[PDB]
Amino acid sequence: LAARIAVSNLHKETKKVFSDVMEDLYNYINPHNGKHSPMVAKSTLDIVLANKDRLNSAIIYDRDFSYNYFGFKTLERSYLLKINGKVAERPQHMLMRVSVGIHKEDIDAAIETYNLLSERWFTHASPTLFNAGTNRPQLSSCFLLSMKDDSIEGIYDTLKQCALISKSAGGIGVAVSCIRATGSYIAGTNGNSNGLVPMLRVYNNTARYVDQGGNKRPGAFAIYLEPWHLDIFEFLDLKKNTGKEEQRARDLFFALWIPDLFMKRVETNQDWSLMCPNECPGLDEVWGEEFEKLYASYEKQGRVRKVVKAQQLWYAIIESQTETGTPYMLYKDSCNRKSNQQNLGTIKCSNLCTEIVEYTSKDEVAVCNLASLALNMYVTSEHTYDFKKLAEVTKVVVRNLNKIIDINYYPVPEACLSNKRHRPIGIGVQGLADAFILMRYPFESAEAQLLNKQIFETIYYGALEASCDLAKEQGPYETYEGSPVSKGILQYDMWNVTPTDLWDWKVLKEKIAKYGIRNSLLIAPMPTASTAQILGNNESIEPYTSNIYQIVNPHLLKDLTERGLGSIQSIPEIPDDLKQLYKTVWEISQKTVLKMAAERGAFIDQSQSLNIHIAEPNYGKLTSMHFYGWKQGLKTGMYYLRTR
Amino acid sequence: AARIAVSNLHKETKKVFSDVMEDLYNYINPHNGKHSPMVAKSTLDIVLANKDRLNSAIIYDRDFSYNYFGFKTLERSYLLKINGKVAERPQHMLMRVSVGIHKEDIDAAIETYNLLSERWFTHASPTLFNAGTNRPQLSSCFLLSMKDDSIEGIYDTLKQCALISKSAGGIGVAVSCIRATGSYIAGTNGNSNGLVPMLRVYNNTARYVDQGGNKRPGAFAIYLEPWHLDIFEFLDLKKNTGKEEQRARDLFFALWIPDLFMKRVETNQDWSLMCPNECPGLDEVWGEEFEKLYASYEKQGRVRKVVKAQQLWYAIIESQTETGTPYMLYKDSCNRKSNQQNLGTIKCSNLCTEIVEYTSKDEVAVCNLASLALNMYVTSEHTYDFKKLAEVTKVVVRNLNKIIDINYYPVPEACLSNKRHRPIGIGVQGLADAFILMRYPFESAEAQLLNKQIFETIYYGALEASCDLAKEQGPYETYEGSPVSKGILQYDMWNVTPTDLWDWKVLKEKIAKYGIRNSLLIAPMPTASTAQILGNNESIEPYTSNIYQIVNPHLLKDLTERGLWEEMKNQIIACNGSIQSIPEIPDDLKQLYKTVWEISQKTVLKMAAERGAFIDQSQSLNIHIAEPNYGKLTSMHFYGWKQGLKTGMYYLRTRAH
Ligand SMILES: Nc1ncnc2c1ncn2[C@H]1C[C@H](O)[C@@H](COP(=O)(O)OP(=O)(O)OP(=O)(O)O)O1
Ligand SMILES: Nc1ncnc2c1ncn2[C@H]1C[C@H](O)[C@@H](COP(=O)(O)OP(=O)(O)OP(=O)(O)O)O1
Ligand SMILES: [Mg+2]
Ligand SMILES: [Mg+2]
Repeated sequence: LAARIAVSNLHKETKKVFSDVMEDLYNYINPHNGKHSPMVAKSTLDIVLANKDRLNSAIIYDRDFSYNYFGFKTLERSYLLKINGKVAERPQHMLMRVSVGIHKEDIDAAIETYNLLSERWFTHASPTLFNAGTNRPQLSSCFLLSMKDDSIEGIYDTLKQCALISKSAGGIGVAVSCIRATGSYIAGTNGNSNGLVPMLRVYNNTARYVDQGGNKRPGAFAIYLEPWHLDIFEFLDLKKNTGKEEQRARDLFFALWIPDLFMKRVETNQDWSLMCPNECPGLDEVWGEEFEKLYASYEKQGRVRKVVKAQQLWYAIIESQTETGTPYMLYKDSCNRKSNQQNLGTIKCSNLCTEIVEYTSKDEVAVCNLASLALNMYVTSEHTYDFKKLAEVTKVVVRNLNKIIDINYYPVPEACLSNKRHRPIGIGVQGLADAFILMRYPFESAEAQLLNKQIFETIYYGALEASCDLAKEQGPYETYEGSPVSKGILQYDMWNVTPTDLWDWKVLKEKIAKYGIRNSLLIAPMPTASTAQILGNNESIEPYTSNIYQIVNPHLLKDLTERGLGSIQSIPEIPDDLKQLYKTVWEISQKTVLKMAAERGAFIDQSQSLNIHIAEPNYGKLTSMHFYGWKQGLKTGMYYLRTR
Repeated sequence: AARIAVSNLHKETKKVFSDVMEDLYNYINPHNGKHSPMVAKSTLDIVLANKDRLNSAIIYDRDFSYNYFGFKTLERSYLLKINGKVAERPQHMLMRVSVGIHKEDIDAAIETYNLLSERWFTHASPTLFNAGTNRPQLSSCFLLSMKDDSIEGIYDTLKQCALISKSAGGIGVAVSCIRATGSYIAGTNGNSNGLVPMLRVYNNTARYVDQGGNKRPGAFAIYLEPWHLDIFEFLDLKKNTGKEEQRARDLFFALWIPDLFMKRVETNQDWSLMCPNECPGLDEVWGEEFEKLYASYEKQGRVRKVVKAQQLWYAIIESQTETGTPYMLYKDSCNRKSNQQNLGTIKCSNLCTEIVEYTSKDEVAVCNLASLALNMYVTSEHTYDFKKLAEVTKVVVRNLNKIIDINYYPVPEACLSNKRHRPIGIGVQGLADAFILMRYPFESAEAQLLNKQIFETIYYGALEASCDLAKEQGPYETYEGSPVSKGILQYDMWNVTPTDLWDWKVLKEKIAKYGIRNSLLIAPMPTASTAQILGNNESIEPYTSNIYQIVNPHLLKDLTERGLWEEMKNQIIACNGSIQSIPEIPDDLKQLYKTVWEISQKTVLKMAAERGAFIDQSQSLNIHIAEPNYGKLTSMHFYGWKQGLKTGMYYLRTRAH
């Protein structure tokens, strides 16, 4: 379209030779300073120059035209390096920089990755697209932290960490439940705590202050609170648009880290006890029956600051969700029961976008490196799915993320310790809805439903095989022995699911039992809000967003063209055949969505950034939606509540 | 009515001092079940070893010496409670405070107990709260410079603030090294948003972290030098009106002003705005050296915006007209006249604008504070007792020197700082009452001499104590190369020759021989609480009003005695604390009891400069103008500046505020 014209113009205004554009980037001198400020690492430039003919000549510049209009503009704004406000890099250079950036001296490996990327089989995360092959690169997306200690020293030490992580272009999930509550005694000053609200206001303004890297994208901290904490009612108010500034912190994000007992008590209309973690230590450090045991003993002991009806807190959760679409809902017990890191102690939160379930502690900060598979690329013109090709590419991605753990420059050393001990990674997807469309399957169709399982079966299987071979080459991760996986327990086992006959799990179990695996966690479906737009696919595991993005969806176009002929259910001309296929996210049952998430969930060792779209959310509809999700086994029952 | 209040407390409290101390220590939290001593084992132990001397040293009648409010303030906050029930009588408190400082030296402890109970001086609230206890943070003031122009150092300095406020310290903070809005950040390849959003983080930290249990909100004073590019926005931060992201209303604000700025305003020249990242080291030089660096950066084109000096000046006045801030400090006077200038450039003052101490990346300066009750030193003869002032100042000097050595510093950079340079801050209250006792109007030439001689005396006293301390213990670490070590005392630095009241020659012989234990001694602080307790006018301020409904004790007395004193009360109240229009009172007493609002501010400034010459730190000098305008405030700031003052204004006070 006009996409062609803009790409042609970029090609006019940039050098075509990849090693030359790389020289210009390393050689760059800042004109206000006169300082040599290379925009690429010398180490990378060296490897490139020693292999230039092969690398320069591997590049297929016609692939630059593969992007659509908004995809190309997005790259142009943010992903392609600028020498003095003027773009130096073509998309293809950027992808080959990233590729050598990850692979270094191994050109064979670098070209494999380059082609996979440039053809759009998968993509790496933005922080990796931005920073790979540059100096002291921070390539990770997700960070998780626990509040260090219930103290001014720990609060401010943890605040310094958020600041530094967020400068380094990372996102944050922070567990704050150990902080003592409004009204609680402080021996050190003979005073009374003001609790979480004003503490969080500091974090709030620290997020407003420290941009994520340097393109004006604002600090992003998700705050996690278990609903047994006394300050919960006020916490559920912090993001509301009205009220007094002292009672608010609207630039943060809010998640609940929810025990089973709470939902239990809500369903049965039982009483709910509110505690201070100082009066009642260690509730965040146990889960399930052990949590239930400790919680109940505390109530029996009178270590309770307020008893409220569970439906009263529930009602406040739902009020907050209707106003703000927040907080996010995580089931603490499902998170911990079905985690391959449970040998490490209780997991205290998820991350910014609700898909990472990794252990944290006062001296470990969870980190995750991310990548997403483009599931549309694996559909044939035959309307079969090429599961062999998916497993195959997945294995390359695992290899890629594993290498990044070792390359990365961590903003705080507790992040480095964490990643080096457990080697977790996070392979996600985008294009799921496109894959259904291309196989001619309505999202809600039983065919959709089988393909849903078999895709994630495939991803996990391939992911495991890759990590297993990495474990033969390099040894398993430090904390492997004692993990569920080290006992032949795999994710689906933990859901008591039996996998279809597509892959031979037996043989893979034997492989792992003999060699073990390199990475404690492998799969984690992230949002893909940037990289999805770049590749031109529906975000993530979301249903079809709409038939428009001033452009009509290319799949609907092609099909409507092949027949010779916003929602499309209103247009009488279009056959009922295609009306089913191209239902929007507003016209799909959310129950179904939760079932499918649970179903793919069995093959996902972390969790999934699962939005729920409801037009006109009410108490009735959210209550059933949440209980259905919890009862279905979800780690994350809801990321955002989306509405019109 | 105050008698009743005291005997009630005496009914509701154990007499014997040693016992009340036992109940404090042996205290168990009814909630916890935890032994949570409200005094420290070593201070209890000392008390019991010496309970006979100490118990019977206490004179419980002295408790009757407080007026109504002073007693109530004590009850509110200074007297320790066992489950919401005051256990301490004011004497128990003052004796605790005395053993808490002097410990096994009971001769010393009693000497200090008497001085305190008779109200010859007072220690600072911090010292009164925590002396003799487990967490004894006895100091009031802390000063800090931002550690580095980096997220690492912004957040490291923030924590320090946090820790310090928690332990009930007030803070002055220098923020000029922080790079300005729009400026390049190499390590992210993006651009800074400058100071405002940074201070929003500080702002909410001060809201969040209280001083003590009192529930006192954290008190941070942010200092900026007016060459910084973000100055107009800085000046808006405290304004009622405006978006929340452009405001930081819980902070306090001072300007750290070079002579150059004031010269360009007066000559109506252009003023250049700079970013410290582009223009490094402006806050690390003062005076000619600053002047030479500022200028050479202008010639180099390292300049982000040029404005008329006067445009910036107008904004400063606007800002003060609404909030009464920022505080006005003259950087060059502060540095030119500091005994700490051997250490390098001083970057800010404190919360209350009276201390001027060196800060650095490894040093957070601290001051321990005490005030002399100047009323006490007037004899029945209507003469001033300068020998008694000196004798008491020596004791105080010694107390604050001991305190340096026993204080719990909340950040190791304070510990380092105080132990290296040993600055103290001796201040005053009851200056207005001393003039009134001597029958001198505030503005009389008689008051002006007394002013000078009072402060001449305090300084001599303080120096002679610190010298004796240096004879005993050695001089302070960094004393050699200081002005005092070259024979240069504060007054030399103002080119003032002292009156003939004291023999400064002899004192310099002594100092030339043994040097001095403390690098700074004197610093009139605001005394908002302790003056209320002691029933004295605040600090160095003129008489604030004739009504507090309690008619001033001195007017009352003076009128009753002459037979001129009921309704008067109402008429003074309806003239807003003034007596200048009451028919019955002689012209005699009208001149004597002029209030702050009827006293020339130029004279006020003149008198501060004149005591100035005998104050090695600075002074919390408020300015009272009922109906400010631009010309009025301008001539006021220029006169103070040209008069050599270190602090030119603390708060602007007016009819409205
Ligand atoms: N001055 C303060 N203002 C507001 N909150 C405070 C203040 N001081 C402490 N807190 C909060 C922070 C923590 O949530 C809790 C304990 O803080 P902390 O620094 O450990 O006090 P502390 O150690 O002197 O007493 P304790 O032994 O009870 O913890 O109280
Ligand atoms: N992410 C950020 N968001 C907003 N301001 C920032 C950010 N990072 C730094 N700043 C501000 C804080 C400091 O005043 C100034 C320098 O920050 P700093 O941590 O030293 O960055 P840097 O070291 O990567 O770059 P440089 O070498 O230019 O100082 O910029
Ligand atoms: Mg503590
Ligand atoms: Mg830096």
